[PDB]
Amino acid sequence: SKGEELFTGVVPILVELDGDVNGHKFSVSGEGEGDATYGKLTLKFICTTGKLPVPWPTLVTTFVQCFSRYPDHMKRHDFFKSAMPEGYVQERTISFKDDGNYKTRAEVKFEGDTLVNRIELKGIDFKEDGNILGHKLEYNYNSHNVYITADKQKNGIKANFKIRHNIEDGSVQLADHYQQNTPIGDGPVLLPDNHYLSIQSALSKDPNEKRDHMVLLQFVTAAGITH
Ligand SMILES: [Mg+2]
Ligand SMILES: [Mg+2]
Repeated sequence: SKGEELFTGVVPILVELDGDVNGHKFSVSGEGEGDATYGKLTLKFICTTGKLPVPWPTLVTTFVQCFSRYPDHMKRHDFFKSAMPEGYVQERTISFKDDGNYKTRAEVKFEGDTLVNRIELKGIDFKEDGNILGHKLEYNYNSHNVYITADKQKNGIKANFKIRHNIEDGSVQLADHYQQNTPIGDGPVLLPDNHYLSIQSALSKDPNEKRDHMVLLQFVTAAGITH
């Protein structure tokens, strides 16, 4: 299909986020590339307003599931690529257990040959010395499954999954994710059977980078449907 073909090679990615968490306003710009043939993403994010007022790991899911590797036998379930190039809206509520929540609204679409993720993020109800505003989360990331289901009335998909952020004391900060995606354009989109995405993520630092930043290497594979 038209959308699938846009992802057979390496695609440059841009990410732009504006955020307000408990009145702390910040912006992040990211760049990298995705190779959906291998489910592979490489991204570097820079906080352009100074120090990021929340922990970098809490923004990983917000900062392009069109780069998931869908096995050939699962291609009819790939909503994300099917919406391209016009793209999709991706909305989430991320609920940090016993703490605040993020509400995010993003548009993921091509600008020319570049896949862009533009995000507005609003965070409220955070505790001043909770794990988020208190920067008590380790700089690392766990592997997760994301269960995707069709959202037919929206001509899109939804998902609900749990992200676990490691706390510096050895505990875990749960971040419940609820997600809804809607296509922007008028092309035919794929409405999938229930399936999951399996995600692994590695966070690192650029040793030569003095701005506040995050380097992310991620692999995403669709699964849950046998051939
Ligand atoms: Mg810039
Ligand atoms: Mg631990």
